[PDB]
Amino acid sequence: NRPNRLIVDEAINEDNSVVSLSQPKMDELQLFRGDTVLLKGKKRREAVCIVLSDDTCSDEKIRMNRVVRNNLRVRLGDVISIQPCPDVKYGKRIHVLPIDDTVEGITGNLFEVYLKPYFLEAYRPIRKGDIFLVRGGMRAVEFKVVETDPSPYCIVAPDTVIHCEGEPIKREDEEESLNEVGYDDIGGCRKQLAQIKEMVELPLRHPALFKAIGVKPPRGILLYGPPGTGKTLIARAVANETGAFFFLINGPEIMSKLAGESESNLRKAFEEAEKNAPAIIFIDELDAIAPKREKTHGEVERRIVSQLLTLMDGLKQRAHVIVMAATNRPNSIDPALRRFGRFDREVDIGIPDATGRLEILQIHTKNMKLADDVDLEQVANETHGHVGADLAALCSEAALQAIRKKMDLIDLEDETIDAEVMNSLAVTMDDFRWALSQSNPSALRETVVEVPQVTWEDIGGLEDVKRELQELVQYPVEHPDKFLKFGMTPSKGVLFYGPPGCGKTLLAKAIANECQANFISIKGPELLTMWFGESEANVREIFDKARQAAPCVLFFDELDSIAKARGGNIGDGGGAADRVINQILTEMDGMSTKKNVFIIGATNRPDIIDPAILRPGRLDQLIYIPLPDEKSRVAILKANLRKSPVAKDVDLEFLAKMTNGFSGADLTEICQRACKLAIRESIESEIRRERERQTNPSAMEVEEDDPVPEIRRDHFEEAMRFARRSVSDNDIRKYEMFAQTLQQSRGFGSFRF
Amino acid sequence: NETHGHVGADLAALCSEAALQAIRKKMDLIDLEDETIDAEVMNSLAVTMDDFRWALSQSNPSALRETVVEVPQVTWEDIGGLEDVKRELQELVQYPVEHPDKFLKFGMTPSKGVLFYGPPGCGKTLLAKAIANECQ
Repeated sequence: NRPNRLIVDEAINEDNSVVSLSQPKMDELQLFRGDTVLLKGKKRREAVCIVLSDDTCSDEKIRMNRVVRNNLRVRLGDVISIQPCPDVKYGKRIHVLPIDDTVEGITGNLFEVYLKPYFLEAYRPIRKGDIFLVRGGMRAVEFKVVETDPSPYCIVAPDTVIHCEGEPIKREDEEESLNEVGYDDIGGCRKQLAQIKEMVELPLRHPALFKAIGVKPPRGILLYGPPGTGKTLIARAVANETGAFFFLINGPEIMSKLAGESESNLRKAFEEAEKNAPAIIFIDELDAIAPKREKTHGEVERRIVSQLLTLMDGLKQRAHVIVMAATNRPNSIDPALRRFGRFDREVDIGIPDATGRLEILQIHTKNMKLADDVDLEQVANETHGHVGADLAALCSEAALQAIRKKMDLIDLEDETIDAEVMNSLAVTMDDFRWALSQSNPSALRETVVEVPQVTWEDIGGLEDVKRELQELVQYPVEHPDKFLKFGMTPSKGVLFYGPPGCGKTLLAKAIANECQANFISIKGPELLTMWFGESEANVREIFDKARQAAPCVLFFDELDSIAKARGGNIGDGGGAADRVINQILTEMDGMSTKKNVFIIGATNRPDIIDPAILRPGRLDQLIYIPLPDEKSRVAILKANLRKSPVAKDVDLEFLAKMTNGFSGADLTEICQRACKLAIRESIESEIRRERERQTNPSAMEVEEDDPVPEIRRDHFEEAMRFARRSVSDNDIRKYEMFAQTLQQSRGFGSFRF
Repeated sequence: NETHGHVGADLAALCSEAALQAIRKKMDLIDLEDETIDAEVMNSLAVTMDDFRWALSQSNPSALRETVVEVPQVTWEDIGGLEDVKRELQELVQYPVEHPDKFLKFGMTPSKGVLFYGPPGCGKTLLAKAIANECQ
């Protein structure tokens, strides 16, 4: 975004040999094909190379050394104010760094031969930190000094042979240095983190501007409180991106086996960092002395807090450094730092977003090539339930799945490193899908576990209800903007009814199984702490975990059997249940995002319903009490048979006719009874055949040893005769109560104007 | 196959207990043997399915060991009548041993349990104890 920023594309060579400086580049700047150019490179990449001006072949935009820029992590398009670097002059005997990786492949004293070829007419870019084509001893002898403050290259007489370092530099250190934590990994918080970084940088890059503002510059910046995503990543990326001696703090450093040694040491470290330079204060474990010793009885902790405040306050507190408020929990933190001056500044908070997660997912994927035909960004957007910071774990899972696939498809095969196994982990969404099936959000995983179930499509009935639930899930997922465009908001919650849990719990389980996003179920048992004053705390913690779990589906047990706040009595369970209902309504009301809101509860007793929950905002969709209709009974029977070996001798039409509105659980029980009868018959036949002779062909066909491989119509009739009904006059009364609740909340008439 | 209740370190402790029971029997079946400790006799002791079964009956799962404490239970032979009920209980027990086959054939899960709505106060604890003794 600067005039000194031409459009630097990759040069015709990955080195600086075929650079194409534009005619405008060669004109506005003294950009010769063979002139030393002090260009700009990222992560402190001092470029003093001689980039060619191949505007004759094509007077296109700037062409930059691809390999050199990649090794120097340079920005192809940055404002490379490429000026002459004749001022930087090298010494006659400088500490030239002979790399062991450079000699790892070079034959003999090829270092001396290359130096002779490099001392005069080096025929390569004159810089440091980039990828320069250096050939010697039939190998890449990049035995160059990492950098020299004056003239990183030979800017002295060609015969000024710098005294090469005796030790050979191993490739492991070079790899570790190259894999630095750049500001690229600092994405996502491109608003808050960007603002904080700009505040820090302007103070460092234009402190005169801050002084000339007339107002004093900010004395510091307290960092955002990250919710466990790992703020060390941001801190390390900033410290690498920053030229300040960021004194790293540590919780262990706060421990002193002596008297006041930790506080004195911390003060000494702060003083040393300040006197050192306009350094930084990498305040790690920022949530250690959190409460400002308000309720804390620890005098040593109190003394530490006092020393910390004295460092953060008092005379000359505003040094040329600032600390990072990497808060694990801001509620633990106390106001003794929350003031701009009580700490570096007023701190922000950090949290993950799924839309930006694809960008974070993009970075994680770009870290290591692992797929070609995989729409990884598309799937990652399709998987918005990802925990965000767990995107690294998800990538590791995809890598592990691909590694298992390849390493099982072959032997160890270390020598025959397959190109598919060498270049990437996969080339398609096979590994990604394996991970996604395997992967799940770690926070909820530690919070809760689950049992498997069949899909919502794998179960039948309530097609309108299932379609409505799916549409409700998809609407925010698919076109939340359309609802914003409609100028309306999504619905909060639903209520489920029917028979007395005749698969209603099963229906909820199947819906959760088919659920695209996260779905947390609840049971009434995890409610009350024996120690009083904590059960309501447990409810609050559960609600907070749910809120942090957004977008997730909030499922629970039958609320009529869980919390009958206006269903049990006006007076609740010793105030504990009252506070639980108050939090739930406060979960149902107040002011919150509620990205994915759901409500699962069976009409065990419609009178056990709490009216506060019954209202909208607490429950939108009503618990429609269905029963197995004759057609519905036939559908349920067909669905149950679908997973079973049924026989044509059994007539589902006669089964439905005999059903006369029997429970689906009753049908399942009848199926189980018939299966048990058939299994007993088969076992008895096998035993009889075995006992027929000491040498007899016992049960030559087990499915034929069963009355049929499929079920026996005789067994079905026997089970039916051994079965009872499910419709009750008490069930009639419960249905009547539900119908009274409905018709009471039902207005007679079409209401069409 | 019988030891379907205990597992892991419980199974290892059960094996140690079976060895201890067999050794105690053999040493009791012999004298102190402090003068001629026949290593052939010790090897022949080995382990008896009798000794192993005696320990296994003596043994129990560690979780139940802190949970329940059984009392004597008469066998289903001592149980009188309820022939259909006994058959149903036996079928339920056998369901554990071959239910893989049943699920493979039909694909139907078994029932959990039955409410023994017996005669009022006729004594169902007798039935429960008989089942527990017959329980595997």
